[PDB]
Amino acid sequence: ATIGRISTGSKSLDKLLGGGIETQAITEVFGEFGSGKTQLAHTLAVMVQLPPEEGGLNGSVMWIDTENTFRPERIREIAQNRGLDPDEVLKHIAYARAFNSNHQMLLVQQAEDMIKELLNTDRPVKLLIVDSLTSHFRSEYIGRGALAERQQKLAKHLADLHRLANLYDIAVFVTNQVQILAHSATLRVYLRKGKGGKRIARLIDGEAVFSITEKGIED
Ligand SMILES: c1ccc2[nH]ncc2c1
Repeated sequence: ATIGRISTGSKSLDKLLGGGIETQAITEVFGEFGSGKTQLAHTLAVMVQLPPEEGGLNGSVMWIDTENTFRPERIREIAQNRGLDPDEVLKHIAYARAFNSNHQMLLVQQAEDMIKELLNTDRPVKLLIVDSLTSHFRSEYIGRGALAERQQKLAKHLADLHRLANLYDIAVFVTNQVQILAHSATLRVYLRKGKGGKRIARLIDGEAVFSITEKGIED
């Protein structure tokens, strides 16, 4: 299958990304607390539901939340302010809270069932969010010996996510709170606060600038 692209809501960020976030890929955003990672996730969960000529994929969403940071009313606000029905947009987000890293890993395997179910509907899953990818791993795997163990478990989790992205033509979008370790996302985006309330994004391994607004994010 040909890759699809999802607009982030920001023309600046879309250009940095080569045209939006890609299906058949894991895009990791990383940065300090407050850098806007979860706001971008909320915005993408709306944008993907737009038709293709508007920057979406007519897609549904699966969201794995490890920090209780998903806000249904933020989805509804972004949707309404972009001209979409807030309740229809929210309904197309399947939502699960991951209680620990082992549950998080099972939830990714479990997501395949709904992905298959929806694959030939008019709104197949096109975006899978894990927010936060790393928080449970960081809390659970700590101290001498934990680097190798945590990295190996994360590698398996990321392999599972890569398979879903690649097999079912889904964009996987993950967040990581930061600030030497290896990473296996296909693309890593460093996010930080800038002047005037702006957020600045840089590809890791130019910079885009955007604001967090009632439309989610925009230039
Ligand atoms: C991941 C995210 C949301 C979900 N809803 N049901 C299963 C599942 C897995």
